[PDB]
Amino acid sequence: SQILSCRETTLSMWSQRHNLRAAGLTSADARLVQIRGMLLSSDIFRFHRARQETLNLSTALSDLIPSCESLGLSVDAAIKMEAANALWDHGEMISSIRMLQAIDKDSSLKKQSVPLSRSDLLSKIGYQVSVARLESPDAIQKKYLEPALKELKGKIEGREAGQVFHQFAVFCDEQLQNPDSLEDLARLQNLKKGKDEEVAQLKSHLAKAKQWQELDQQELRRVEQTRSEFLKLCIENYLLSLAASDEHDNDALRFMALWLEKSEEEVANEVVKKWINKVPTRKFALLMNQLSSRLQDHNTLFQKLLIDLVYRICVDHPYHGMYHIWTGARTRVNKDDEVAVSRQRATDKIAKALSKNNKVSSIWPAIDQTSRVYHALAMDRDPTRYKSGQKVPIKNSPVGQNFLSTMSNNPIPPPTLQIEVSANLDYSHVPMIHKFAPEMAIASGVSAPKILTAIGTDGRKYKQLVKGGNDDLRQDAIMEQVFAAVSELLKLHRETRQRNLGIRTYKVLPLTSSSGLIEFVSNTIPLHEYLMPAHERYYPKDLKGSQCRKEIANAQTKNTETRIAVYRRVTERFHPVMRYFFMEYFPDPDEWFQKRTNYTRTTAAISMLGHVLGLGDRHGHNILLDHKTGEVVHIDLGVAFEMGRVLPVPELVPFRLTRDIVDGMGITKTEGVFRRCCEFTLDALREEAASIQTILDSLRHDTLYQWSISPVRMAKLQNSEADRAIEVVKKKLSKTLSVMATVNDLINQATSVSNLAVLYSGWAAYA
Ligand SMILES: Nc1ncnc2c1ncn2[C@@H]1O[C@H](COP(=O)(O)OP(=O)(O)OP(O)(O)=S)[C@@H](O)[C@H]1O
Ligand SMILES: [Mg+2]
Repeated sequence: SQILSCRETTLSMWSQRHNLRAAGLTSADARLVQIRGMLLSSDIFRFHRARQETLNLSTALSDLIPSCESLGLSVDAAIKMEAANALWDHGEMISSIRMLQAIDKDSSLKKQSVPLSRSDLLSKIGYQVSVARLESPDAIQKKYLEPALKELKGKIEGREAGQVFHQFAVFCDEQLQNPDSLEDLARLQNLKKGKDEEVAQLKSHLAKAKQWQELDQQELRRVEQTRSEFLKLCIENYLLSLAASDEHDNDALRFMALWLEKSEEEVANEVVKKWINKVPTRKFALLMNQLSSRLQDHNTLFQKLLIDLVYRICVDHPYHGMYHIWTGARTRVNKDDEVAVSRQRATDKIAKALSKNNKVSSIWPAIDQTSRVYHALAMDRDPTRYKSGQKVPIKNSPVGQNFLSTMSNNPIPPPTLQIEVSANLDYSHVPMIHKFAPEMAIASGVSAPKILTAIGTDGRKYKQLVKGGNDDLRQDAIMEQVFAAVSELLKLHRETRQRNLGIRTYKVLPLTSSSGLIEFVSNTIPLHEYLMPAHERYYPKDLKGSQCRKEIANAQTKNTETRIAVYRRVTERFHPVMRYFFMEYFPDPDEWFQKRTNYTRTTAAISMLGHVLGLGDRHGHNILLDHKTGEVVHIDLGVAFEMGRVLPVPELVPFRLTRDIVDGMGITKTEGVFRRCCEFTLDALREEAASIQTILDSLRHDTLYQWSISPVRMAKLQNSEADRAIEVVKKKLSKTLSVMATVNDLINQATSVSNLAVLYSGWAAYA
C-alpha cells in the first residue's frame, strides 16, 4: 500500500508539472500513463480485498475524465469499467450490471486508447447477470454469450478467447447439472412410464390415451434434445478453452469426468473426436491414473480416442506415462475374467506400439529393463542374507549383481524423482542415475524393505525404498495425488498463500500389484524415533514408551471407565518433550523461531486437510520431522475417507493432536498460530468445494480405487461407497457453522481425554 500510494502521487505530479518533462513528451502521454498506472494499482488492490482503496482509486480516476477528453484521449470505457468493478466488489450487483450495460450500449470500444474488447465486456456482463439471476438462462445465452463468441471473429487462441470459451463451457455445464431441470426430466420420465403402463392395461378411451402418450413423447424429445445441445457445447468449449490459454487448467479434470460419464453417448464422442487433437498433451499428463484405468480393446470410438490420447501422452511426456504402461502390461491383476482382458491387452498393444516409434525408442527399453530388475530386487527376500537393521553391500546376491549391471547399462532418471512437466517438451535437463552407493540398509519386517541410494549425474543422492510384499501402493499413490491437488487449490487465496500453507509431497511409484518405489524423504526423522529416546533422556524417572504401550494395551478389553483411568495414570508419569526438538537442532533464536513457526503452519494445514478427507492411520511412524526446515511430512496416506473408524478398535479423532504435537508449538499451546492457520485453511477449503468435488469425481471414475479397506490391510493395521464418502466430504465443507465454531469443535474432540483414552495402543496417544 505504501509503494502504490507513492507511485500514484508520482504519476500525478509528473502529469501536472509540464516544465519538468522532456521535449517530446506531450501532456496526453503523461495523462495516459497516469491512467494506466491507476488501473494497474486497482488490480493489485482488488486482490488484497482492500475495499476502500479501490473506491479511492476509482473515484480519482472518474475525476480525470473531463481533463482527459480535452487532451484528445478516449478513456471513458476503461474508467467506467473500473467503477463498475468497485460497485460489484462492495455488493451493489444491479448497479454494476446496469453500468456495464451502459458502457456496452453507448461507447465506441474500437476507437479508443486503453483498449477494451467487446467480447470481454459481453462475457463480463454475462457472468454478472448469471450470478445475480437477473435474467433467465435462456436470454443470458442469447444476448451475452453467443454474441461474445461471435465477437471473437474466428480467433481461437489467446487469453481473450480462453476467457470466453471457459465462460461458455461453465455456463452450459451449469445448465446440465441443474436441480430444476433434472427434476423436470425425472417428472416427464415417470409420466411417460405411467402412461405407457396404462396403455398396457387397456391393451375413444384408447384414442385419447395414446394421444396423451404421444404428446408426452414429444415433450420428452424436446427436453432431451435441449440437454444434448448443452452437452455438445459443454465438451467442445472445454476443449477449446484448454487449447487456447493456461489460465484454466482444471478444465482438464472437469472435461475428463464429463467425458467418461458419457462414454456411450455417440454425440459426445463425435465432438471429442473433432476437437481433441488441438489440446497440448501436457494438460492430461497428470491424469494417467484415471486414463490408463479405462483402457480396453473394444473397437468402439471411445476406445479409439482413449488409446490414441494415452499413446500421445506417453510419447510427448515419457517419464509421466511410461511407468503406467509398463505396470499395465506387467501387472496381471488376476487370471479370472474380471474385465482386465481389455485393460491388460490394450495396454500391451500400446506398449508394443511405443517400442516402435522414433521419439521414444531409447527410453522405453530402458524403463523396461530397469523396472524388471527393480521388481526382481524387491521380491527377493532372504532372512539370512538380509537381516533387519543391518547394512548389506548389494553385490552378494545374484539379484544384486544383475541389478547393478542392468542399471549401469541403461541410464534413466531416478524413478522416485519428481519431474515437472515441460511445455517445450525437453527432458534432457533431467538427472540420470550415475551409479549406486555400494551398500543398502534394511528395515524391520517380514519382507525386508531395502533402502537403496543412487548418486545421480548432477551429484545428488536419491534414496529409495524398494518395497515388496503384500501391500497396495496404488491406494497410497492415488491419495498422494489427491492431497497434492487440493494443496494446489490452497494457493489461490490470499490468506493461505500469504502463509505458504500447503503440504509436503513425495513420490510413490507402483511397479506391480506387490511392489513399488517410494521416495525416501531426504533429511527427516520419524516422529516416534525422535520421541521415544528423548522421553528417557530428558525425564529419566518417567515410564518408558514400551511400559506405557503395554499398560495401555492390557486394559483394552475393559470398560471405558477403566480405560480412561489407566490412561490418566499413564500420562501423569509421561511428560512431553517435543519442545526440545527446536532447541537442539536450531540453537540460534532467529532460526529457532522460524523453524517452530513453520512446524505449526505445516501441522495446521495437514490437520484441516486430513479432517476434510477423513485421513486416518496417523501414528508416529507415518509422520516425519524435517530437521532442516522444521516442517512435518505425512506419508502412507492410504486409509482415507473415514476407513479408520471401521477398524476393530476405531480411530475416533479427527487428526493427531496429542500432548507432544501440541508441546512442540510453544507457550501459547494451541491458540495463536495453530488456531488461526486452522481457520484460514478451513475457510479456503469450503470456498473451493466445487473444485474438491471435481477432484473426488475424477476419483469416482477410477475403476481400480477401492472405497473400502480390504481385510488384508485391516489385519495388517491392528495386529454406493463412493457416494457415501463423497457426501460426507461434501457435508464437512458446508457453510452452516462458522469456521471459528467448527475449529473449536475439532480441537475439542482431538485433545479430549475420553477420546484419546480409547484409541488403539499402537496409535501412541499417551505420547
Ligand atoms: N518415504 C519415506 N521417507 C522417509 N522415511 C520413510 C519413508 N517411508 C517410510 N519411512 C520410514 O521408514 C520406516 C518404514 O516402516 P513402515 O513399513 O512404513 O512402517 P513401520 O514403522 O516399519 O512398521 P509399521 O507397520 O508402520 S507399525 C519407518 O521408520 C518410517 O518412518
Ligand atoms: Mg509406513
